[PDB]
Amino acid sequence: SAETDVLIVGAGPAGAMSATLLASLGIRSLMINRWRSTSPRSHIINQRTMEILRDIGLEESAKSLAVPKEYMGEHVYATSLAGEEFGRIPAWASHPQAHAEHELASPSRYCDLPQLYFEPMVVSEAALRGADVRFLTEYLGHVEDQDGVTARLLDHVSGAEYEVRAKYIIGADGAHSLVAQNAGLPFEGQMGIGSGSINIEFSADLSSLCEHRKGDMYWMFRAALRMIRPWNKWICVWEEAKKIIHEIIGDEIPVEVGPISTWTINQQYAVRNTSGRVFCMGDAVHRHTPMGGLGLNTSVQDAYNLAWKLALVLKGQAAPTLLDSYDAERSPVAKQIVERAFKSLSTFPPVFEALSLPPAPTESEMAEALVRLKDASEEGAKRRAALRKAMDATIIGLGGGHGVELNQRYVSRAVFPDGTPDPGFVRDQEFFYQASTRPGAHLPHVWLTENQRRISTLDLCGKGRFTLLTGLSGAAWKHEAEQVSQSLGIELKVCVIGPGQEFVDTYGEYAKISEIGESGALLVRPDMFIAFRAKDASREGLEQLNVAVKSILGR
Amino acid sequence: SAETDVLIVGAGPAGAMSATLLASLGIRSLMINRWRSTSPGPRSHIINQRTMEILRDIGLEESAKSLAVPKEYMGEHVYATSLAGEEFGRIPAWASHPQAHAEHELASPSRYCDLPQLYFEPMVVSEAALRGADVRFLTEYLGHVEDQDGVTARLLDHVSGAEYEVRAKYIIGADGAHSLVAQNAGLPFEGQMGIGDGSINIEFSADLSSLCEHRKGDMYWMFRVGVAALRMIRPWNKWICVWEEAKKIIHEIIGTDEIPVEVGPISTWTINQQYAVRNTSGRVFCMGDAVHRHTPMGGLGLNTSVQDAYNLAWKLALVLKGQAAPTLLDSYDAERSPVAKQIVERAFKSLSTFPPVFEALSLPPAPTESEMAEALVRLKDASEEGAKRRAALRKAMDATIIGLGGGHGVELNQRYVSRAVFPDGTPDPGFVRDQEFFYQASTRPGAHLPHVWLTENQRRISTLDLCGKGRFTLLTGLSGAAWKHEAEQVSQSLGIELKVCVIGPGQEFVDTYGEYAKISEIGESGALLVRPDMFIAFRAKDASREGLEQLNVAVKSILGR
Amino acid sequence: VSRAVFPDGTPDPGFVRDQEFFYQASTRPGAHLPHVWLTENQRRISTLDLCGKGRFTLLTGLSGAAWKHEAEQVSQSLGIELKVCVIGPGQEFVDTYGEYAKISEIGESGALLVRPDMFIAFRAKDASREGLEQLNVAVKSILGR
Repeated sequence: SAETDVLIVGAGPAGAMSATLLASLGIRSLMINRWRSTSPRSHIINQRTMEILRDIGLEESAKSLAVPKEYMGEHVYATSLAGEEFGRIPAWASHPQAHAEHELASPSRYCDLPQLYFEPMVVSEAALRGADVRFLTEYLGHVEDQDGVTARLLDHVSGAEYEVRAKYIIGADGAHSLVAQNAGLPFEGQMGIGSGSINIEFSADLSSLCEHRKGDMYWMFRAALRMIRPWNKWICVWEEAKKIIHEIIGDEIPVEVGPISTWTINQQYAVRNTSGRVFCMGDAVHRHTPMGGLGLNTSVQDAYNLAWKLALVLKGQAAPTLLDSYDAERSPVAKQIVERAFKSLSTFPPVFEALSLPPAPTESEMAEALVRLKDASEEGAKRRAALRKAMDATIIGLGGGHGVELNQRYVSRAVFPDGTPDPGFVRDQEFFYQASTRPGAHLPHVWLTENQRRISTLDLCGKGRFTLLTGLSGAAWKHEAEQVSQSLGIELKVCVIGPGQEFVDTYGEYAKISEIGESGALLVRPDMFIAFRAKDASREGLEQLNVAVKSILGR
Repeated sequence: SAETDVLIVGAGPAGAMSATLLASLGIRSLMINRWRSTSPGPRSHIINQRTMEILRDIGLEESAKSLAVPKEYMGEHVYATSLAGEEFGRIPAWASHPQAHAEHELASPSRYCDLPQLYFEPMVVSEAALRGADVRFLTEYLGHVEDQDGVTARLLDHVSGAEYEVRAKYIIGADGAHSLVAQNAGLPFEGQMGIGDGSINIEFSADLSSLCEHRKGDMYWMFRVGVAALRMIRPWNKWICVWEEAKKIIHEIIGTDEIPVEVGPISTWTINQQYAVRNTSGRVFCMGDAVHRHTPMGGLGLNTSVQDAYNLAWKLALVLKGQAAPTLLDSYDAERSPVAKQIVERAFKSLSTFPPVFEALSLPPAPTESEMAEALVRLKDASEEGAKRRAALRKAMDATIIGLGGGHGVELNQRYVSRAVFPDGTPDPGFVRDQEFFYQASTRPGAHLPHVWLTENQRRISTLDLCGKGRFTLLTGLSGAAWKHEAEQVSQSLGIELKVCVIGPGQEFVDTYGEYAKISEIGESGALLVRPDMFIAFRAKDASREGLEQLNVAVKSILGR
Repeated sequence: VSRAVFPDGTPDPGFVRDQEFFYQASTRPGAHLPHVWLTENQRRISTLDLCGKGRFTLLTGLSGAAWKHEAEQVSQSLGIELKVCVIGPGQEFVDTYGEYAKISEIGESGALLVRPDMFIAFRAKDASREGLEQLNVAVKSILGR
């Protein structure tokens, strides 16, 4: 037997990130994993995940191993890699305007970094920061009571079974989570919808076909060809029958075949992610197709939302009520993600409609469509246009869904409403991010300066602590904040932004972006979400802070 | 209880590398470690070409390069009063001198780089597990017993609390400098562990780009203990000082209050010069710091530990698969124990290069702020006495370079002599130039395969890239096609893989520059048999039938059959 | 070899290695000034960067401060500009690597007179008065005066 604070079952990206964050806040975690190693899957890393690595100080590492945005831009649709292109779309915000909306949304950027490298990076940091990490250990089951939970583990090295006592359990096993099964969580959706896919990993120098048109992926109508390491290591998606490959490249280039695997099509999510003392996290509560990068990025953000709350509760600085906001804030996102990824598969058939093709067409029918495309008639013009309209529409699954990625709007006991009407979105909320400074939104990024050197507004804010932001007219918040930290037992950094100060807004972006006068203030959560906002530093505003905080923490 | 082929105790660079390589060759390893994680502490960071070659064989080179600081940022070693104070002078460290750099480029396709063991370790531990090794941290080796069929060790699990047994065919002791595995195996050591009356390592953080970016180096040494060092961990930003808020010893070393400083952990180093005279004791093989414990002068610790693992894995693999007799494992001691003694003696001897600096300034060791100040102004003196002092100091400073990148020979000039190299009946050449300072390429058996550039599809490839992959390789020119057939016969005959490359104009690999012709000391029809670990075990002048007959014998001999 | 180089009495060394394939730095008059790295403000500067600018330049170490005064006297005397660089630990221009010491075939107090076109016209072993007297002659001679 053994005792710890939190038991994390699973060391995929969500469990690992959970361990890292709990270790960074002084909480004892034991992380476990049935398998011998990290996953040998996902690869698009979006801005929200990069911001979190930036908060933890792992951003520079990930960028070192990741392929940059500049190499991810050209999505090509073709007959084969060596054959003729139907056309290209500007993927992963490579279009100048998409890129601008990208830059303004965050200090971080897209990059490609196979889960294969990501996982061990984070598992090793978690152990470095203080988490205990044991692989080849299988969760068999648990029982809860009023004071905590006891789980039974099976050790695949020693052979022994032993018990672990813990105050909480995080179910971060994968898409077949036994932890979710035992906690009794309800799911909606199915796990094999219809055709799945076959994933042939392989190696081959394709620089001559790719360096003049750099992209993350190359899709063929005849299946996908995705880059793992620039122009060199690859998967094909669809034993020496894997010269299906030669067909997809379109013999001349030598090829070593790696492992092959199978994917199914899923659309299932948990309606509720918590069940007294058990919290479930990543693929365990949202299982979906790969369309859009959303799986890994959502999983890490699940862990970022929960850690700080658990920490606070385990230290008596907050009431267990606070843990309910994990479900309120995070379950919607899971449903959203699952529905989005599936819906993104509908954007492909319309490509065949534009070529007048049935699905699974035959080499003849294809060949006809290709020459109709080259036709100098008005019928051929219509086709050309139809194909364009169709191809452009696929972009939602391929970098255009910026709104889905960033426009979280939490509503829970952990955000204190300011009395403002919910504004909607001016533009489409799946395609476009809308910065909001209203409570429940994520803190907008703008550039300030510290010592004439650019710093993001987000760099003022993480570090496992609440932060409160203001201008010079709002010095009063400094004193009001100290009083509240003293009164309730919690850290509360206060930044006064302006001309004299450490942080100044040399560009006026902070003034422009907040929807609020200089003397107003934003209370930012450890997870970077705004929990409270005041118009000004009036005494009515200043009295509210202390209440907002007691309320947020359940006290 | 549990069973596995090899039990590796320790997950420092040698144990981890061992696990990776054995997993890559299809061998079941369990690697264990007392601690909760990889080494956090300030330890090794200079990665030399031999270690980079090995990563290049394993395909981890591009990863390490991504996280490592390049050679170009490592060049300026400055000696000064303080970082903000006045420089006594600079030497061109880590082969930054144009000529040192040429000798570097020619010696290998790889390059120096700085990568804190802190990142190196987890890189390799995760690859080992990915390639098939079982890896368990928080597990302590308590002891073992051997017999005729293998070994049984007792382990203590610090998570579950349980003790259990592990049965294995062999054990690799890669715990550190206090190896309990070495103690139980009964290995003999020579040398001591605390030589005199050591060093304190203060980790800290602070943006020093204004003081360093115009003169990029790995280290900045201060004469002020007489001496203290300031080493870069992440370019201009994360640091250790070497020598609780008394750690503004630091402010003294930087020489200013103005730059804000966050203090990290502090630790202590001692001066060691101790190595094992013998690294093997029936069925137990000891590996890194466990058999060579020494000071940090020259980068040699980590690099030697990884190469210990590269020498052994393939041999263990062959033996465990019945392709080789247990005799082959004796060459680990023959080939590797000398290098341990060499490394330890070199690192310690590199500390003698410092006192002569004080002699050149007429200073006693541990001088006082006044005496120092006098020496500085004598140095600036427009007299002939002052000229002599200047020159003395130069002669002294230059001599320290052996510990700071000049020891290229120590790094690369291994010459194995063991049952695992088959002599060709060439006279031993010596070294034309100093064998500590200068690498000498040799193609004679027992030497490491030289690097030269060939082309595959008009693209440069190293001779070394034809050669690892856990297998023996045989190299030749077109006049030597006969070796192809002879090689097949021997692979069929004994049960082992044996790649053959015929280098030339028509072929896959060609030597577009003539470097292969120039470098081998051998005619086109001759051949080199290269080991998995990149060392030449056999060489033939030509492809005559007398030469061709020998191959089969050399191979049966090397493998003990 | 011409009236515009003042021989220092040193035998011509030859070339150790083939003179078509390999450069040999020399500091003997008639040769081109060798390059080595010095520092100005801890930033690398070439020895050649001390030296052009349409003017004669004279190079020395600290033990050679006497050349500063001697040089001024000669500029005043004949009507020409003559920069003087004293290379060393205190100064503008220091040889942080010791290359200057290593490369010149000359003690610290010695000096090299470099022509506008970067060729050495005069070299002195040291700053003795016999050496210092020569400068004025070397210069009159070089200019035909």
